[PDB]
Amino acid sequence: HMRISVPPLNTKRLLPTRYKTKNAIMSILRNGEVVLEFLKFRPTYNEDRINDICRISDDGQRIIIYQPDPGRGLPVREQPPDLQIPSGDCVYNYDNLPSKHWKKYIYGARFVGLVKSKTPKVTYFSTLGKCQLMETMTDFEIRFYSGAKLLKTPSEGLKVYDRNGMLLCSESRSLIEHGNECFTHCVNISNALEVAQTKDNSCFPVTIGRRP
Amino acid sequence: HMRISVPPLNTKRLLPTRYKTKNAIMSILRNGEVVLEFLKFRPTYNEDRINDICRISDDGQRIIIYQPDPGRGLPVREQPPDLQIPSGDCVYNYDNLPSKHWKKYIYGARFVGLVKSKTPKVTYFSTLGKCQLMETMTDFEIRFYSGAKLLKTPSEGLKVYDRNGMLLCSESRSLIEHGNECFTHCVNISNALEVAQTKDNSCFPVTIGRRP
Repeated sequence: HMRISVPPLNTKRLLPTRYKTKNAIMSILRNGEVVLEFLKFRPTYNEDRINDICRISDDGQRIIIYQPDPGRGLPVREQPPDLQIPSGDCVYNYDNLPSKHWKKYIYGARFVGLVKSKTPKVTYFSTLGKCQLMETMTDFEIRFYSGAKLLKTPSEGLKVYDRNGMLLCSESRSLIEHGNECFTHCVNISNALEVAQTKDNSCFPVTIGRRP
Repeated sequence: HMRISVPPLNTKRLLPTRYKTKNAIMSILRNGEVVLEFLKFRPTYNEDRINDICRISDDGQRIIIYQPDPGRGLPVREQPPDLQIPSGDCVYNYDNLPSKHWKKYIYGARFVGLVKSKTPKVTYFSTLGKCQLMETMTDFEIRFYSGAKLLKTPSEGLKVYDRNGMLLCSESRSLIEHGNECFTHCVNISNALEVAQTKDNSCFPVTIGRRP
């Protein structure tokens, strides 16, 4: 009757990264794996200590959740620890992950979504600039030849800047019109290319045409 | 009952060029126009002289065929003459071009086809190299990371070269297999992208993915 807030995450055309924050270290590895190292400063060591580790496969299906050196934690090295044969207590999959853990998997999904938002899926060179539709399919930016730039998120909204940055008309609603016209073309093509996609071959990321 | 050998030519994503030969000067202009300047050396001027001009629109539909300065001809300048208001004797379109002219239009079509063959439509970065499917849709070349290269035309056939160039097996039929696998992917995508294509927006040329 009750399911988890977010659908299973995925690394598709996502590059290896490592984002550091004040509560966890989130990492995407070459195998496409997601590794979250949650943090708690314990005075016993007088520094930040990994408190829990959450690991998710490259398709959000397989999950490992544990809390190493229970009560002492770990030294933050540059990269997360390597995968050791998991207990099986701490092994779950998406369709069974107990509610008490959902929040962490959610952290991972939010992270992957963020990297999804900063990752180009489609690049269109229009007659006015460089369209770039991200892997989130809801983020979009245009880099006009003139120097104007347009941004679009499903959250912060719209922020068209001219050569100096203005919001406000005449110049704007020309730009905006192009923006959406460009946006339709990029989503339309992502959807068009989903057809030619196989398991062994990839269609994205993709760059289309050039400037004059 | 009888039609012309070739279907109407077209400049799609074709760049401005000028190919020189021993009988004509073929040119593709920015407007997408095709201009053939046929040649005859007349001793009267003791040099090559344009004998006839053939001009074809960017969709092989509209044709202009004439023979300037009848009996004397023209000095070969760097570019063809500009379009003057045509007589209308020398104005035709595809569906009426009289047989006596077909051969020239054919020259133009062959030229445009040649440039079509040297023009990239799709670029795939596979796991083994750089696939490149030309605008002819029958020409294809792979540039493997190793240094092997594969070629394919509908005419001269097949010529797979290794790091030194060999034909002949073991290494070959690995390569060839990839070649066709790559080839299927590129044609499949051109056809997939034909759907997202509009009049105001373009889908080609296109480059897909990167190397590791």
